[PDB]
Amino acid sequence: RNICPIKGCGKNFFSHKYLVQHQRVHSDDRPLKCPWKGCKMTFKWAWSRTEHIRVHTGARPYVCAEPDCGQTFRFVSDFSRHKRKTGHS
DNA sequence: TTCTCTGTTTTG
DNA sequence: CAAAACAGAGA
Ligand SMILES: [Mg+2]
Ligand SMILES: [Zn+2]
Ligand SMILES: [Zn+2]
Ligand SMILES: [Zn+2]
Repeated sequence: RNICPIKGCGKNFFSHKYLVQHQRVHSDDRPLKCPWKGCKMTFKWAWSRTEHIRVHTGARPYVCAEPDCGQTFRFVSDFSRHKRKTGHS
């Protein structure tokens, strides 16, 4: 059990290493930056930054493999929701 | 609806 | 292992 000390947080984590990284939730630094030209967005989590760049490019890399489905997604959560909903993969 | 945040899982 | 990615929730 690795429990967060702070405030009215106190949730526990599968791991101690993640408990340490979790602390960025209760700090205000947003050290990751958007590499797009003159976008001022900043982040704490690298995955947010990765998905975010697709708003700039328009990409839709998540492609449903179900025969004849044909659907594509910009964001992994959406792709997971659709599999969940539908049963594809 | 689009998208970001984050705890856990997968990949390398 | 650490980094990348997922899956879920929900702003
Ligand atoms: Mg920039
Ligand atoms: Zn906490
Ligand atoms: Zn940006
Ligand atoms: Zn599908």
